[PDB]
Amino acid sequence: QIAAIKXAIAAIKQQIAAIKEAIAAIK
Amino acid sequence: QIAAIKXAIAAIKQQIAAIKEAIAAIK
Amino acid sequence: QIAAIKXAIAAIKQQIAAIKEAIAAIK
Ligand SMILES: [Cu+2]
Ligand SMILES: [Cu+2]
Ligand SMILES: [Cu+2]
Repeated sequence: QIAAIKXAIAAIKQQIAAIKEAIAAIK
Repeated sequence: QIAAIKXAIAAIKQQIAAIKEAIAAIK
Repeated sequence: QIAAIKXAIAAIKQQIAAIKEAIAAIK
C-alpha cells in the first residue's frame, strides 16, 4: 500500500510538470 | 494515516483531470 | 516514509492551488 501511494504520487508529479509547462507556454 | 493519504490522493486525481480538461479546451 | 508522503502531498496541494488560479485568470 505504501509503495502504491509512492507510485501514484510519482505519476502526479509528472502530470503537474506537464500542466505547468502548458500554462507557461500560454503565459 | 494511510487511508487519509489515499483519500487526499483521490481528491488530487480528480483535480488533475479537471485541470487537464480546462487546458485542453483552451488548446 | 509516511511523513515523506505527507510532505509530498502538501507540496502538490500548493501547486494545484497555483495552477487553478492561473487557469481561472485565463477564464
Ligand atoms: Cu519514473
Ligand atoms: Cu470517489
Ligand atoms: Cu506548509
